[PDB]
Amino acid sequence: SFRFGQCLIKPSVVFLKTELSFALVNRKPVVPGHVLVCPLRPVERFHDLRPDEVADLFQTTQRVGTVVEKHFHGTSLTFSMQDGPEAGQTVKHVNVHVLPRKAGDFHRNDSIYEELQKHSWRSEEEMAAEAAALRVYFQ
Amino acid sequence: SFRFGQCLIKPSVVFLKTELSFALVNRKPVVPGHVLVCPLRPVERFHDLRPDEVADLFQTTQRVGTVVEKHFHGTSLTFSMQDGPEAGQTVKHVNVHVLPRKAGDFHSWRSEEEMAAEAAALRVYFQH
Ligand code: NA
Repeated sequence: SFRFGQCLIKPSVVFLKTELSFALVNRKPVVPGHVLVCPLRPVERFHDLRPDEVADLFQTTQRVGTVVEKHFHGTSLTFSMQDGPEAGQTVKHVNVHVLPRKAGDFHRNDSIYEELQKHSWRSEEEMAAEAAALRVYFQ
Repeated sequence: SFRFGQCLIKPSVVFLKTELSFALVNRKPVVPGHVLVCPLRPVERFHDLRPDEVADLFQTTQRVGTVVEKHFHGTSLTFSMQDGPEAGQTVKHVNVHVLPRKAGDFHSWRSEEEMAAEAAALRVYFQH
């Protein structure tokens, strides 16, 4: 029922839906709690978004980061958007990466962008369990 | 004089100011056109920003990203925010990293005038 690029996202992996955005759990997370926030409209490039979509996309991203930071016991967050083919985008749909960070997770803080640019899978039940847990934070 | 963490930024290196945000050039760019977008209010963590500040900050980031992609002849952009110490934050102030990207780009400070030159160039793009 949800669109992510050329693929249909199962609802079970989505834990937030706004008027214009939505957040989903990752099939291959770089760290625990690595989630994605996207516009509901499938546009490839960040510059394709209207102003209200930009506001919604990142107000949502703000709320999602604070939730995943607490749930996965992080003390900081990495936000990253790979806006276009030459920045690592695989799925042709604007998406914001939200990663909880803990002291010592990467000995080098700058090696989490190597891992993001290289975007074996988690199970449907494992992903739906994680999303269902995160849903509790938004009521 | 603009405030970025504990640093006072000279206006000469700032190329955009909105009602709630401002953009400045980098003293230590990772690639050509690596710029920074910040709230005018010095808050350390992203969650401390009000909603109107979040919107303004990233509507600006969209504008700034479109400009640096053109000027530095990029074909994509990397947006990145190191929100907190365990995410790499050096300056205790929310800032979005905006980087023009080129095919094959990946696979010790700048001078004031070199930075003031770059800021002067980017300002022209917001003159319409
Ligand atoms: Na910072």
